[PDB]
Amino acid sequence: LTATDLARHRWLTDNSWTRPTWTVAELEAAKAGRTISVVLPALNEEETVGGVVETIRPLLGGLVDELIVLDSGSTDDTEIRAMAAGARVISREVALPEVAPQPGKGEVLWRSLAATTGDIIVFIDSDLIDPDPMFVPKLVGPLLLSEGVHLVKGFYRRPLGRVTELVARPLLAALRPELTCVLQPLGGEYAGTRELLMSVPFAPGYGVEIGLLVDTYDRLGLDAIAQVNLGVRAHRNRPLTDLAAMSRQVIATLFSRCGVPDSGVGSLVDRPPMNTLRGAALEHHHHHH
Amino acid sequence: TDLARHRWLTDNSWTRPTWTVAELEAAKAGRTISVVLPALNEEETVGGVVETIRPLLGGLVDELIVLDSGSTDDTEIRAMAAGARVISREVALPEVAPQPGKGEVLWRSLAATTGDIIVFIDSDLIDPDPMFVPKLVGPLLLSEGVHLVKGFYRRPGRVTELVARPLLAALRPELTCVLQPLGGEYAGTRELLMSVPFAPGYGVEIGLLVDTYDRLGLDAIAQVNLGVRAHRNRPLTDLAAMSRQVIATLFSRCGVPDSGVGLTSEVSLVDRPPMNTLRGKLAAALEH
Ligand SMILES: O=c1ccn([C@@H]2O[C@H](COP(=O)(O)OP(=O)(O)O)[C@@H](O)[C@H]2O)c(=O)[nH]1
Ligand SMILES: O=c1ccn([C@@H]2O[C@H](COP(=O)(O)OP(=O)(O)O)[C@@H](O)[C@H]2O)c(=O)[nH]1
Ligand SMILES: [Cl-]
Ligand SMILES: [Cl-]
Ligand SMILES: [Mg+2]
Ligand SMILES: [Mg+2]
Ligand SMILES: [Mg+2]
Ligand SMILES: [Mg+2]
Ligand SMILES: [Mg+2]
Ligand SMILES: [Mg+2]
Repeated sequence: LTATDLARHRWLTDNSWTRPTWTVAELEAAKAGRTISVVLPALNEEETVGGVVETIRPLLGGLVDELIVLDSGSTDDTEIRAMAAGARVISREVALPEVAPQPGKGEVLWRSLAATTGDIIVFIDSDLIDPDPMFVPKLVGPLLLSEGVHLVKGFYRRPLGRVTELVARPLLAALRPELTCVLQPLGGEYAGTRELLMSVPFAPGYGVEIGLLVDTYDRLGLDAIAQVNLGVRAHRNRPLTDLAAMSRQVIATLFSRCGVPDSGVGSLVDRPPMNTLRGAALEHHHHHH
Repeated sequence: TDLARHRWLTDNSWTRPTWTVAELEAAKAGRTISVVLPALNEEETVGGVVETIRPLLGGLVDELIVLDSGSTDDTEIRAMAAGARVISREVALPEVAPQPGKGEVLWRSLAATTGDIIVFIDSDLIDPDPMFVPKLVGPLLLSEGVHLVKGFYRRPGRVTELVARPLLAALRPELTCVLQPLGGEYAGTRELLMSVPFAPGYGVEIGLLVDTYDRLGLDAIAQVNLGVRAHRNRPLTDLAAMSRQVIATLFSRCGVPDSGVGLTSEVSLVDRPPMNTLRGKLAAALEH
């Protein structure tokens, strides 16, 4: 047993839930004045965005205080379908007028920090085929009930992806081995506190998830990170060209957080902490005494 | 930088090698060629691979060796029947205790061979073609300044496209021109191979590629198409362990601190030293 194994074992005991079965009523009662914003990033998801919004809508006015689709420049019917399904639709330009947009998912999530007011922000992908209504309660459970948790990663069980298992987890094993305890570090369903999310830079495009995970870990360690089982979902097939581009950006973002230079050979920049434009900051763990 | 890749492809990459065996034999000019097949429990395929190379023995090829990596099946007996000399890891380098992995096997073969050119061919190949060795040694014999030839297959793998090529893009960007940097069929000069450390296990190919690039340059590397072959579907658990070691070896060659922590997998950051440090007199005898 290695030091990584030992930490993983205890981290799973304290910070991982295979059955995150908190009730909505219990979570509402735990808010204690805190508010919850749910953000769906969306670029051309007309076939699925309404279905995702529809699974979250029953929580509006209770557990969830706002439900926003942050549109990324869609040209299909994404925006109007999200409206009819009951979401608030905000463009990248309206979310943060003073900064010109650049492409990619990371830009959308970063801008959503300026468009939301919740003390807890939940991100859910708008391309999900089978969203489940309990996603949001499961993701916010540890933030509302567990001392010291600032980031919650939702993972799926598989029926009994390649970038995660060949790129992200092996690179974390090399560079930040304690983080190999996180089952799906690239997953798009996760939640965080405003205090954390406003204080960290946002990586562009496909790098935003891994960047947030390492930035959280480097400031607060394993104690601040939790994970919850959202249910059983089969892997979807993505073209190898897409996976290679995702891998290249995961590498670039991991390298930038871990002190490894990157050629830039494949143009998008990291965005600074939103508290430089709209933001009490997050207290890091002390490295001195 | 696309121009750099473009220039290299036109001079150092062959999609359709024209060379005949007779042409290559005439060009040897006193150089000798050793062919080494690493083998660990390959009883079903090692004979078929050896049989495709044996007709060259005594002509283009001066020795044909299967370096047995501790097999417990009929690998050794079937390799001898097909015409190869079988050499164990212990015999190849007796005073150094063996450690597991393919890199160990290829490194040790340097002490058991005499060729000015050494050709490595995997013993698990299902459809070996008799022109593999001729195509691999073509650029070494007929071009100037080439020291490492990488055999690639035209496709009709996930670790190459998701791990090796993107990491090279990040850390050795010129090397993304190499189509299949992890491929197990390749040839090198004695001068190169005797003088570089060998990475362990699954890292040996990428280690040799990067060390060759740094020490001798892009123009010392070539690649040749060995034919159309389909990707063999390996279990993702095997691919993950392979990826982890490719990462450790590239990090070792870049000075990135690698934890040495495996996947919950065997990973090593410890190279073997250049063989000319342990076999200095053999190495000097083979110079010039
Ligand atoms: O520039 C972008 C790219 C993606 N997305 C959204 O982010 C989620 C994850 O995107 P994905 O990684 O699937 O993008 P892909 O690889 O399909 O382009 C989906 O809900 C997309 O609609 C977005 O809002 N803006
Ligand atoms: O410790 C080892 C591992 C592999 N091999 C040989 O090296 C080649 C490439 O091995 P491969 O990567 O297929 O190994 P695997 O993934 O099957 O363990 C094959 O001819 C194996 O027999 C070897 O001699 N020793
Ligand atoms: Cl993935
Ligand atoms: Cl591969
Ligand atoms: Mg999409
Ligand atoms: Mg528009
Ligand atoms: Mg998706
Ligand atoms: Mg703490
Ligand atoms: Mg084998
Ligand atoms: Mg093989």
